[PDB]
Amino acid sequence: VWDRFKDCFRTHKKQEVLEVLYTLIHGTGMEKIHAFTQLKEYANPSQQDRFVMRFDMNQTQVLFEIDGKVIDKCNLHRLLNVSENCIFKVMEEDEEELFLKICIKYGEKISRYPELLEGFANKLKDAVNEDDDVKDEVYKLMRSGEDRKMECVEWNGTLTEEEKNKLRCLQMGSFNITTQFFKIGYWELEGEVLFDMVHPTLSYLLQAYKPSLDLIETNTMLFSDVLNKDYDDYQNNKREIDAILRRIYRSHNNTLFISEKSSCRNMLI
Repeated sequence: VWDRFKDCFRTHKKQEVLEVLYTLIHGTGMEKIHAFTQLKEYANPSQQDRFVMRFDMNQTQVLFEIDGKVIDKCNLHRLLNVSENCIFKVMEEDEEELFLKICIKYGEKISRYPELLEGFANKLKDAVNEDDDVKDEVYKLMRSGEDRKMECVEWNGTLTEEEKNKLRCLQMGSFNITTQFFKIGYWELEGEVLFDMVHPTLSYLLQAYKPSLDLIETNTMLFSDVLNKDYDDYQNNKREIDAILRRIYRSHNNTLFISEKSSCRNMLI
């Protein structure tokens, strides 16, 4: 045998070095996210490519990896401060990326301005929410060919009450035209306009994320039974809703950024 046993039983040097060099850089769910990207930035390519952050195939877990090897992991449930049995609608890879990008920003802000632990955990969300680089990425994805800084467009009343009810799922069962389109993305391929709703998970992350490890979960998780509901219903009747929407897009110079007498809450973020 000889050096099979030499070769095999050998401990894995490269592993525990990289694997807990990491713990050094420690001396938190979002904190890691940030750290890890921060770390990844100090490298320069041929090297940067060997750092990856990616959901497990099951979207239950965010994994960190140097070279091939998982270095550290994170449960989404816990990352969003929500319970074990909570269901998450799947994300397309672009949605996954934004998601990840937003967590970094939460990271920065946590580790950069610890003094937002002052009254309002909201003023952390509001920080993230207010940040133009997020705003950009959200628009880039969800309304790819819209200038978020455009002047609003003013309403042109086309709506019946059967209609208004079909659009209630867009805003938690309410109707209100200054605000009815704020979770709605749209793209223009080949002179068609296609619509879809901001992925609940992201909506949650932009709107109701609360850092607390005290116990707000089941409560902060009923909110994922407002967002997944809105989302699902929309989906469940997508063809009809989009017809209406399509009508409205075209009549207001190709937006849903609809203002009504100085009120305009129809932005994405």
